[PDB]
Amino acid sequence: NQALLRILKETEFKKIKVLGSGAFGTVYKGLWIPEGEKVKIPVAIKELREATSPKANKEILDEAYVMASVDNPHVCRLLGICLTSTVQLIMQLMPFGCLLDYVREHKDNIGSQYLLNWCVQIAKGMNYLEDRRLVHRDLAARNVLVKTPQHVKITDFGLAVPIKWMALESILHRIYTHQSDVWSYGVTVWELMTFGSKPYDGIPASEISSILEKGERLPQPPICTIDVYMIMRKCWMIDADSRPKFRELIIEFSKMARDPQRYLVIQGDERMHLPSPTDSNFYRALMDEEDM
Ligand SMILES: CN1CCC(c2ccc(-c3ccc4ncn([C@@H](C(=O)Nc5nccs5)c5ccccc5)c(=O)c4c3F)cc2)CC1
Ligand SMILES: Nc1ncnc2c1ncn2[C@@H]1O[C@H](COP(=O)(O)OP(=O)(O)NP(=O)(O)O)[C@@H](O)[C@H]1O
Ligand SMILES: [Mg+2]
Repeated sequence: NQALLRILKETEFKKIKVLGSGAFGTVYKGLWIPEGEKVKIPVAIKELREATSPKANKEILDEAYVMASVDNPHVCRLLGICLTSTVQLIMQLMPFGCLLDYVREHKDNIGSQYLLNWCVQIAKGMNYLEDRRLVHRDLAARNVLVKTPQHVKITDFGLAVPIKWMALESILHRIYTHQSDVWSYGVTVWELMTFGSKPYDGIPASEISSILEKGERLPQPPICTIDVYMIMRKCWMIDADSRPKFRELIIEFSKMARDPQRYLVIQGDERMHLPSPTDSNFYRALMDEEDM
């Protein structure tokens, strides 16, 4: 259990390049230098923005042991931690980056088979987190990492502000449940189907709470048939108990992924690279050897 989180010494890893930043910290590409070795192993390091006292460090550690204990092909795992004045967290480095950047940079080359499978895989990861009594609380395309173009994994979940991803009851009452996570999942699917559009673009965050109670929702993505948009809309129902369950969303997107051209309308979809077996084996042997 506690063997799943490696406590690292400052002297055995090095930050080498900034990857990006978010609400809680800054992510670096870094290098692990095993003691007694000459090799340098790439890692991703998140340094927390606010220095902490050893008293808050107990809380951070308590949670780190949980994030190091997840084991599902579609959920990322915490690997290590270094408790400096500002805490540094270590996980596997995903050279392809997050799914949001991936769909933005490939807006004109992503076919429906990929999009629907990503939706399946994200739902699978969220379903595993629910089975483990874990609520994500910040699900968005930016917190889905691309291991290979064929394999995405959820990151940066937790235990107990992105207003535009949050369920209405989260905005108003600080209520976060698995059903509010289903709301955020709906927005994430919308980001993918719009190839990374900003949700409610230009609407001030102060006024999102109002327009949701008045019944507006994110618009139907241009490539979406009504069958797909109906799923997104059910995720944004005000009564949290009416939203689909992750178990149901897996089944639904798996059905659609068996005939992706019936449910997503993409120009050039017939010419788009579909995940070939030869390409799948190659990718897995170089970057992705886990069971899946
Ligand atoms: C009340 N006060 C104010 C601030 C409080 C606070 C409490 C807890 C934590 C905390 C603890 C453990 C964590 N464990 C992992 N992670 C993810 C992660 O490291 N991401 C990465 N990206 C790249 C490299 S590492 C991650 C990675 C993989 C799967 C899930 C989650 C965390 O963010 C994480 C975490 F923020 C931070 C701050 C403490 C005191
Ligand atoms: N393990 C990783 N490998 C590669 N890139 C990563 C990894 N983890 C995070 N990133 C990237 O690091 C950048 C910042 O991530 P992070 O600091 O978690 O913020 P965010 O998730 O983008 N925003 P926020 O939700 O507010 O925290 C993004 O470009 C991520 O895609
Ligand atoms: Mg993140």
